[PDB]
Amino acid sequence: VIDCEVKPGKMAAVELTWEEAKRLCPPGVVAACHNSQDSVTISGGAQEMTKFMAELSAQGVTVKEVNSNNISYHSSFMTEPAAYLKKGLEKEIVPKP
Repeated sequence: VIDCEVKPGKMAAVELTWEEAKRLCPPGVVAACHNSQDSVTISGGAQEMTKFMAELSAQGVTVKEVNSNNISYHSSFMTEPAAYLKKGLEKEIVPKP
């Protein structure tokens, strides 16, 4: 995560439902984790995320930002790091059931 120059990103746990978040998220910002019945983590780029925060705060919705060290985990931005991790861990992690 650190070594690669991943573009700055953010995350936050919004109160939208899973289907609502999936329908309402524009390109560039996605849902990272399905916390509970009414809590979903949205992660994405800094500018698009800030726009999402303004839009959600405009209507009636509770949005809480999570300290992710300015990294948008579980998104398309993690394509390059994940492959690196695979190459990093292929020679270390023995496969077990």
